[PDB]
Amino acid sequence: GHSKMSDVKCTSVVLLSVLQQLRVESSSKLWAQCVQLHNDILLAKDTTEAFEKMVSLLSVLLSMQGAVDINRLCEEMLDNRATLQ
Repeated sequence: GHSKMSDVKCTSVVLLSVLQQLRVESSSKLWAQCVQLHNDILLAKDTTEAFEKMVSLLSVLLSMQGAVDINRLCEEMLDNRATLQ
């Protein structure tokens, strides 16, 4: 679809918990939509264009599934970005 496998081998429980907390399907892009987007923060161009991606997942998930822990991943991967700049 979009280039290749954006590293969808369940990196960090900080995504995964918040998906399995509801009803996520491995089979449905939704699983991967979070798993890969984590990396794509630290692998973003810059700071601003990193968290710009994460602020576009929490709203997509919580609309479909109403998760709670969705800010945990953000305040991890944003801070692991900021340490690099």
